[PDB]
Amino acid sequence: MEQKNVRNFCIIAHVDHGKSTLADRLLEYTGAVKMQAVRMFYKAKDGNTYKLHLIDTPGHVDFSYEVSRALAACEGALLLIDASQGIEAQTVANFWKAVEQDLVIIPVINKIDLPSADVDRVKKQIEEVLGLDPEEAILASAKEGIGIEEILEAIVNRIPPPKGDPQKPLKALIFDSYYDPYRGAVAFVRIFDGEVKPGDKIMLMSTGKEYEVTEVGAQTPKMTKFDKLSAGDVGYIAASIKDVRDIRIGDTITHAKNPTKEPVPGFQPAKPMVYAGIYPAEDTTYEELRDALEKYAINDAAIVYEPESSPALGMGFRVGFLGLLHMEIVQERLEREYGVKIITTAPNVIYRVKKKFTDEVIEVRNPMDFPDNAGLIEYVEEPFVLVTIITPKEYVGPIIQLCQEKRGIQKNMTYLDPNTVYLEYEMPLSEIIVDFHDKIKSISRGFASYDYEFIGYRPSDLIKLTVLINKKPVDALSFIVHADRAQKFARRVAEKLRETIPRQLFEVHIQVAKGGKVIASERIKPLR
Ligand SMILES: Nc1nc2c(ncn2[C@@H]2O[C@H](COP(=O)(O)OP(=O)(O)OP(=O)(O)O)[C@@H](O)[C@H]2O)c(=O)[nH]1
Repeated sequence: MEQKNVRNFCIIAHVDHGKSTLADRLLEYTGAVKMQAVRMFYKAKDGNTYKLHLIDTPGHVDFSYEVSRALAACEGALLLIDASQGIEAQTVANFWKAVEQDLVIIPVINKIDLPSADVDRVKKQIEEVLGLDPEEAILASAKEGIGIEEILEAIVNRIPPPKGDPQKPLKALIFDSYYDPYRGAVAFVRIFDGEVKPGDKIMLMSTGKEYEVTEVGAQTPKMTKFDKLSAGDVGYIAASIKDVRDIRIGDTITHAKNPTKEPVPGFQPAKPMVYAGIYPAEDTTYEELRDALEKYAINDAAIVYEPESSPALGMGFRVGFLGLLHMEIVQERLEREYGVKIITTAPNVIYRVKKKFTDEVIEVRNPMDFPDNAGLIEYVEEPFVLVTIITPKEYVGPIIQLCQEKRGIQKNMTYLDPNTVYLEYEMPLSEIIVDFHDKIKSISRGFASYDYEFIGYRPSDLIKLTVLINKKPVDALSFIVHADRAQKFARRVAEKLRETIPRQLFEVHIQVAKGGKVIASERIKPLR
């Protein structure tokens, strides 16, 4: 009558395979603040109309958890594959994350209008690699509109409808959020059990905090207030919440008065993985910078930052990101929407250091916090990740060689077809966050894709290198490198500066040191 006519799905596509486009198709084909919890109605060939909820999902590995949550809020997913490219890194990673949630995956080959397009290719891959029936695949072109209905049909027919009870205690999964200046901290939620209407007293199961709902509704696609949200629904909720960290993604929203036995599984707070110091550039100032960050941080529950200063650089901030894209985003967004101009140090992972006389192991986020006294270090550990790569046979050698150089241990190798190779390497994260994205693209003509997952901390032989410009060290220029790779980084970084420094009067001497010892030098002569 209502919840048996509901379809909760999301679009799972690798980078640039058509995810955003196809979404427009669906609304257009159905109609007559970021995009999320989009609700639309559809008249199927079978007769009645259905309530469809399109949940938006992050693409980059940086938001893997958040993607896992978005998936948790659905019954099915459309796995979008570009017929010209085929299965790529994310396509496979996302597939499995979707499988881990028992979602009905509906394959969708897009861009079949392309000359370069090759379906029997993708269908072959789908079967051999994904283990899916090539026959379930939906051929389609979003650029046009070929197969759109064919798609809405698949969703309705193949994807089961929600299955919770609206009479049981409220149980709603938070899969997204954002700060609304007028509504406050808002949470995009999927409702499994019960219902929620304005005025109700909800509670956040991880924190124990209670709030009074002020409004509920969904993107239709405009923020549309409703009288309520029932089991099986997807929408938003407002309850005068101070900020987005109070409604953490993956958290559960029940009733304060009568709560549900347990909370939806898999809650994990935000865990910054990569850090970097951000200093005020040009004429931008510490205050303006400190100000923009406080303004940004409202629309970001993942980011953390603390004041750090340098003798050379001055006053700035040590900021933690989920990964490289998140950081990139935060930068683009700051220089843009805030005008502030910032300089950013090289990124670094959090290290776990055990030093003598200190029972507790210290976590290093800022390299300058790393013990200058090597002998006082009992050991050091750094995060490792499992990197998966997809590439044409031709590029395998250079790639493998690239990986080996950066300390990657090949764990597996296979063929997604006679010309495409699949690879699994175990390498330090510290090595992936440094010129690995460009170098693999450079050597693969942009044809090789890759994804990776954190697989824990492993003890390693790392050291601290210091940078001195004319015999004068720069606290914020020091970095932690593997002892064996030290010389090379020493040299690289040396040249980077030989160029990065603007020729002034005297002679700018640059030295990279390994605990006293100098292992790299670069001196760019005087002024003219
Ligand atoms: N020729 C052709 N191009 C398409 C088709 N679908 C999408 N594109 C184009 O592919 C490019 C990227 O499409 P998007 O919809 O942005 O793909 P996306 O997954 O949203 O990209 P990201 O937002 O980075 O994840 C754009 O030029 C789209 O118009 C298609 O069916 N045929």
